Amino acid sequence: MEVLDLVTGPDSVTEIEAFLNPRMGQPPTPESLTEGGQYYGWSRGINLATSDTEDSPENNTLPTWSMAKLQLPMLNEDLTCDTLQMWEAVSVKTEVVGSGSLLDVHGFNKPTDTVNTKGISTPVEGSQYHVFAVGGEPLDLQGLVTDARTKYKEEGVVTIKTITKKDMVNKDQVLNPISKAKLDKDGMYPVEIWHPDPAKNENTRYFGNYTGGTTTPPVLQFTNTLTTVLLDENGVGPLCKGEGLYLSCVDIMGWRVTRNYDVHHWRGLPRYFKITLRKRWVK
Amino acid sequence: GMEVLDLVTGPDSVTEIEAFLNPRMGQPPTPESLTEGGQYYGWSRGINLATSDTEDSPENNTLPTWSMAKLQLPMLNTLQMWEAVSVKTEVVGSGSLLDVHGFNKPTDTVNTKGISTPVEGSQYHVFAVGGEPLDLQGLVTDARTKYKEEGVVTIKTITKKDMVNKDQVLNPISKAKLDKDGMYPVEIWHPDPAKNENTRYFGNYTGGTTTPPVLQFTNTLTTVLLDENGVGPLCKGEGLYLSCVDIMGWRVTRNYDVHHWRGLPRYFKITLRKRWVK
Amino acid sequence: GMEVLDLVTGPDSVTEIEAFLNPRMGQPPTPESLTEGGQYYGWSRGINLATSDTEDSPENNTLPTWSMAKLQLPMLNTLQMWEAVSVKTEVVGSGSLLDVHGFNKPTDTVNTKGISTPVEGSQYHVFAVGGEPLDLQGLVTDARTKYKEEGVVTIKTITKKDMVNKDQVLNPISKAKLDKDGMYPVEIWHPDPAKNENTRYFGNYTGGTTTPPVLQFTNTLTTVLLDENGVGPLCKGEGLYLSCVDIMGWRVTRNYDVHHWRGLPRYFKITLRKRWVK
Amino acid sequence: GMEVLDLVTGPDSVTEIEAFLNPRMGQPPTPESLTEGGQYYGWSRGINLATSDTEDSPENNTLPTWSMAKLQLPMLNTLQMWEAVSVKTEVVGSGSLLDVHGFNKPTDTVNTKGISTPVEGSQYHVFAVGGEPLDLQGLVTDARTKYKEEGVVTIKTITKKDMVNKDQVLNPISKAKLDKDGMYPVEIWHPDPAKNENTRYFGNYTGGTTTPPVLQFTNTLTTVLLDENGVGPLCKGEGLYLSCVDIMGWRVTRNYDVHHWRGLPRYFKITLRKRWVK
Amino acid sequence: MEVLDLVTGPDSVTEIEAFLNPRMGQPPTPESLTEGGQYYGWSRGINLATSDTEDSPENNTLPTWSMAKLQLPMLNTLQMWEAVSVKTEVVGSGSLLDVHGFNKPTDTVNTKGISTPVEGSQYHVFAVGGEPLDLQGLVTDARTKYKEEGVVTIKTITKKDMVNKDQVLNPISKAKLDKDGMYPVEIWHPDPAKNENTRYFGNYTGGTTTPPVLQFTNTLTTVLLDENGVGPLCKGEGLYLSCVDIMGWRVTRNYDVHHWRGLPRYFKITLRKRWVK
Ligand SMILES: CC(=O)N[C@@H]1[C@@H](O[C@@H]2O[C@H](CO)[C@H](O)[C@H](O[C@]3(C(=O)O)C[C@H](O)[C@@H](NC(C)=O)[C@H]([C@H](O)[C@H](O)CO)O3)[C@H]2O)[C@H](O)[C@@H](CO)O[C@H]1O
Ligand SMILES: CC(=O)N[C@@H]1[C@@H](O[C@@H]2O[C@H](CO)[C@H](O)[C@H](O[C@]3(C(=O)O)C[C@H](O)[C@@H](NC(C)=O)[C@H]([C@H](O)[C@H](O)CO)O3)[C@H]2O)[C@H](O)[C@@H](CO)O[C@H]1O
Ligand SMILES: CC(=O)N[C@@H]1[C@@H](O[C@@H]2O[C@H](CO)[C@H](O)[C@H](O[C@]3(C(=O)O)C[C@H](O)[C@@H](NC(C)=O)[C@H]([C@H](O)[C@H](O)CO)O3)[C@H]2O)[C@H](O)[C@@H](CO)O[C@H]1O
Ligand SMILES: CC(=O)N[C@H]1[C@H]([C@H](O)[C@H](O)CO)O[C@@](O[C@@H]2[C@@H](O)[C@H](O)O[C@H](CO)[C@@H]2O)(C(=O)O)C[C@@H]1O
Ligand SMILES: CC(=O)N[C@H]1[C@H]([C@H](O)[C@H](O)CO)O[C@@](O[C@@H]2[C@@H](O)[C@H](O)O[C@H](CO)[C@@H]2O)(C(=O)O)C[C@@H]1O
Repeated sequence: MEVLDLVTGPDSVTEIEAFLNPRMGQPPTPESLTEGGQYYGWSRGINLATSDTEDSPENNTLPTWSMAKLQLPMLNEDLTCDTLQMWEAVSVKTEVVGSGSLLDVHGFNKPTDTVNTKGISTPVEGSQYHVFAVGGEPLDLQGLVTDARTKYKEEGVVTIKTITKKDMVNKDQVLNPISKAKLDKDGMYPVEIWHPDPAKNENTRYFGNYTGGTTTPPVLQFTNTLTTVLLDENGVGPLCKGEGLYLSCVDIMGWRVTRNYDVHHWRGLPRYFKITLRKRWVK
Repeated sequence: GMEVLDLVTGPDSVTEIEAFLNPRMGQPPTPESLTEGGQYYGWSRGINLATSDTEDSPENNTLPTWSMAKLQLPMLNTLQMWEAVSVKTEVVGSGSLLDVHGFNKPTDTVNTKGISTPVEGSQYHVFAVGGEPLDLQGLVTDARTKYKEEGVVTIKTITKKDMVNKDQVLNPISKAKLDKDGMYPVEIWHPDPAKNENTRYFGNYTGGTTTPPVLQFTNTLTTVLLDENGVGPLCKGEGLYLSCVDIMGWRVTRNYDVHHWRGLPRYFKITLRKRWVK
Repeated sequence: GMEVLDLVTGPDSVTEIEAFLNPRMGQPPTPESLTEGGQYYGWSRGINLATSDTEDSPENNTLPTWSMAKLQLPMLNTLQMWEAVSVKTEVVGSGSLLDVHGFNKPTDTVNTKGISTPVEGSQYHVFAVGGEPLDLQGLVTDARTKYKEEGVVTIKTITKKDMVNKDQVLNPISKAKLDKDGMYPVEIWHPDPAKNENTRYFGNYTGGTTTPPVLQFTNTLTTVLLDENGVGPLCKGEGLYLSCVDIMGWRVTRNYDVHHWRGLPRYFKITLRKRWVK
Repeated sequence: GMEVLDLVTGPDSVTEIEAFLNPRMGQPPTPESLTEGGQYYGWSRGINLATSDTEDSPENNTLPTWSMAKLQLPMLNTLQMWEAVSVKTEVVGSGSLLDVHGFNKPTDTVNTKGISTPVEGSQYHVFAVGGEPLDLQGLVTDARTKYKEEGVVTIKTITKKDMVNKDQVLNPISKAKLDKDGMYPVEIWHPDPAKNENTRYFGNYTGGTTTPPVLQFTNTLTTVLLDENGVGPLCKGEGLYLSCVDIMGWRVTRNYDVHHWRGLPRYFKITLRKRWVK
Repeated sequence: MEVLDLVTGPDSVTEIEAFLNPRMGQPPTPESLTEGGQYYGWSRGINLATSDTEDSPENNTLPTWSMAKLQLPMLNTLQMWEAVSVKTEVVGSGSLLDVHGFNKPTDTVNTKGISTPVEGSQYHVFAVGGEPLDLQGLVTDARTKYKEEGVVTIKTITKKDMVNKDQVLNPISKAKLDKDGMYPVEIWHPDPAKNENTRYFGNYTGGTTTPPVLQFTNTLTTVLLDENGVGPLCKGEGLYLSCVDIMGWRVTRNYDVHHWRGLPRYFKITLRKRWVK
């Protein structure tokens, strides 16, 4: 596809906005705060392997990618025309919202004074993972796991086996080019399995960062003044195939730890996107 | 006026205004008495914990809230509006955290020796300048938290209904405006990125329980408030809104590790210019 | 006086001055004897703790204070004034903190072995250059602190009244000028961002109890002192004021974990030019 | 290709090539079986310790080695040479470290509860792109270390003599070239700054035992390979050499705290252009 | 003194490279790996004060400055060599990934885990100049009893015991870095009041278990030109290189004895001829 001039005139530039809620493990329903809804925004209690050969994590303990497909206004009455128009994503203002909520240290988590069961309710700490992507097609994913022996459920999550129809091999602990997918569904692709594929994603921009550890302080910045440029080295942004715009993210802040056997629950926060798009002539 | 035209020139077309906003960590400014509660001013009262998974009832004086002030600008009225161009802002008093001679939990607890443990832990710094109140989006750790009905503005104050599970993520129904000082808890109310077209805000968060506080201060740094089109916040009816919160962490007492939030005041010096509008 | 005109040119229109400011951590320069107290020079004396929630009286020699110097510039005299354009400044001696062979609390307390624990903890670095004394704003951890009435300048020295609860936040009445070396405690007195129009200051704070100290030093870094209008500090009566504090942390003794503050000296090389004024 | 001339223009004068290099932490790619050792691929085998000050014999499968690949470029032949202009490189799979549901040493060892401790500790990230093998300089912690003679390339492999005490600092005799994947230990062999005129390398090291691993990844970052004269690596005989190591830290088992190194693969996309040379 | 135009023509630019090995305490000889050579690149075991008034560190426990004076091509309106830029790198941080030795183990309860890697206080300084690096003395404790022979200390220069002012800035306590492996880094610091003809760059990170951090690349150039566009000028065609690169300590299994670790530093200096008057 040959990229030409920018389209000018009325309605040649648009802005669209969306929020993507986190997918930490507990689904949005049931809504009742006594039936599981109290865990929404969190995972359920992380369950551990029982031996070196028996690692069966429950689906509601595994954070998954958030995604949304936004439909843009149709540009072309006739797709057989020599020159067409496409929506081009120029820039995005993105923000992770709600870090202030982590200042709640008055709850019933493991307390900081364990002798007297006093102090404060230990705040969310530990491993953090923040990735976002904006593209004109689904985010391309590359599988890679800690342990190819992990017995993921066959129903309820998309894993390497879901794609290949075969058990994971040892190569899946490093880069196995066979283990590929596309982020085409919200709350289904575990982030411990599926990574942005650097060998593809020519029409997507992604930005990720990881900080590990168990008690690591979470850090976050937020402003409405920061614009992320989406143009490539040739001045071209993601081009929206069939007017579809794909937003993908995950924003893990760490864990809270309960007073019962140090059970951990992942915490995620929602992410806002405001994308500026312009019309581009293409051949 | 929504259409922004040329900058106004001539006598008194530019103005500077300055203000300090004191922190609102939980203890109110009065009683002033250093025996009857005033000794906690600049701090929260001792943080009280939930008694079970379903019983979390924090006291109002344990919850840091947003600071805000609405400043009146010179009378003006093709109309003119005041436009905020830039701000010099500074959090004052970090040197006071070098007081390690007090009666906090000591660093050597066996012998009651060492130094008085200085302020440490979770830190939160946000400031905003706009031409209308800061737009707020509610999001909480726990939708079951039983906040007081009087003395604080919470999600239930706005919706007239109990919080729902969606309030633990982004629920577009849970919105407010920062229109009162010392009333909106920072654990509930966040800058709304979907609004605030006429406000600039800047925030950062560092968590943990014993994290060293970090702060820089200088009178040489200017924050530009102009947007991508070169236009700053425009002051509706000549009102300028300043908002902030500056939490440095907690001190911990010698009695059951009781934690008190510490906040510090923020200085603002805002430069404004008159703008023609239609 | 107030109107700033062109730069002066010709013979001796530019000058450079250099000075070092030694730290003022609590022990004075005298007595010099290494067995009568002089061995603590560059350090505070042992930090003394409050005996109750209402009895906190730190000794003056345990409180770090601001360093300052007023330097006389060449005589002058429309009128001319000296203008400070830039400064090269450096904190010297961080390599001395690599002495881990002393008699501090050892890293293996089971066998009393390992190394002598190096200086760690809270760090505070501020410097200023101006044409008049640094303007100070008081703010304390605890308005009940019983600072000594002799040998130190505190809020009560200025107001002639006991501190009030507002002194734990921003109280505009509690102001002073840094006009004496080794007299203004850094846990009380902060650069005032509401004044200091003729001074530039730069500060940073890192808290905690065991935080690793960090420092960079080079002779290749120039700090520009010109304001947004291209005008540096103007030296009133040909006096240049240098102010600083550079706290590296504490060392800890083998006797009940007694802490001593450590400070380091700061070098200043200021470039000045003559300015025509009206 | 000593004298560098103009860039070649016209059809097929620019090319891009991509490759991934898998880590070489110690366990080879085969046997593939997940019950015969294949379950350790991407990791080292369990690190074995010295039995005394004079007996340090690490097993080859416990020692991370350099990854490398030689890529063949399009045939070319005033001659032409391929010139590497820039590279986009990324370390893939940091999200996999969010698996804390396995059978590692648990976070609560008192009750054997909590989560499976994630990978932590020392991290080492180096990559290089050149027109010939990466030049290596030997330097070790301990010249007395008894490395295996077969299966690894060590200083003794090169010199045919035991290591000397100078091998613990810079000994210019101890040099090699990175000409084989999975053979040169990263604890022995470092990029040689005195050579590598036709290679660019970029390395960083973070030590410690429980240090949190940190990684950024994006497809938007380009690394320029051009030198100060605007010339990138020139590919001798149309061969492009890629080299790397990406150690994330260790996992720790529930059996005597046995540590296993973890490595991650690195992606490279190199842009190359034809250059006239004489 | 008066700096004129750059010199043009054949051989008007030159490049010199050198490596400076660390001077952590154990000298290069004896070379034998059973007679002390096994500590080369390290200090010997740090020895502690026995009282508040008795602190006597052994010379081989004290890291000292590395330095080299390099001879430049003969020259002689006169000409001088001018140092324009330097590429510098600390080599061997990968060696700190050896956690298979006999250090204090990470699991001390069972004596298992890994051999604890080098951690703690780190100090990285380098300098390039046309004369010896000017040094300013400043110590933790003016009562420290350094050896009179084998190290250059404040007493070596002044001929008198240290005074309390030596714990802060005492202008009397000055020296020049004119010898390799002799000037303790805990005593001697770059003097910001001198060094008009040298550029130096230093950083310090303290603590006892702090993770060491290091970056290395052959793509980074440090400019040596001052604010007027003039680099260090080499007096008598001598170029001075100075450095120290301390990575932390290793800790043994015997009473937590600490040994400092240093790494070597590479320098590649670009110089040009300058007309001077
Ligand atoms: C209810 C029960 O026992 N269910 C069994 C399953 O165990 C549950 O598995 C999930 C993961 O799928 C979690 O680990 C559960 O732990 C929690 C949870 O619900 O998330 C952790 C919470 O911190 C805890 N809440 C409180 C307030 O203590 C919560 C409660 O204890 C229970 O929800 C109350 O009933 O538990 C864990 O319970 C198990 O996966 C399944 C398969 O064998 O068998 C179920 O019976
Ligand atoms: C005085 C009292 O017991 N009041 C009861 C309430 O308890 C108080 O609740 C507040 C929060 O609203 C704080 O947790 C109080 O703790 C402190 C405080 O006043 O902030 C913590 C201080 O560190 C402590 N100071 C010292 C020097 O010890 C202080 C004192 O102990 C008391 O203030 C002295 O009276 O307490 C806490 O006391 C409780 O919320 C209420 C139940 O509805 O009942 C009140 O009677
Ligand atoms: C000498 C004495 O006991 N004086 C009493 C005062 O106590 C002193 O107060 C100062 C603060 O003003 C310090 O805390 C002193 O602690 C030190 C010191 O001199 O700094 C701490 C040193 O680490 C310690 N040095 C050694 C090597 O042990 C030092 C020595 O113990 C003494 O200096 C030797 O005499 O002490 C502290 O001693 C006190 O303020 C006053 C009121 O009660 O009464 C004084 O008599
Ligand atoms: C699941 C488990 O315990 N895995 C161990 C593994 C097994 O104990 C063993 O392979 C079963 O036969 O042992 C590991 O440690 C190795 C030693 O057993 C071997 O002697 O030497 C190896 C180094 O060459 C290594 O130290 C292993 O196989 O890697 C450690 C592992 O956690
Ligand atoms: C392998 C080992 O234990 N190495 C020790 C070493 C030996 O104990 C000793 O050299 C063999 O006799 O001792 C070291 O400690 C030294 C002291 O023994 C010596 O008295 O003084 C030295 C300082 O000048 C040093 O402290 C050593 O030789 O460095 C420590 C080493 O780990």
